[PDB]
Amino acid sequence: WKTIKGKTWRTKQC
Repeated sequence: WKTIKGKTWRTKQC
């Protein structure tokens, strides 16, 4: 997934 400002969220299926 994407990483910004040391935070997660999960958008797709890595």
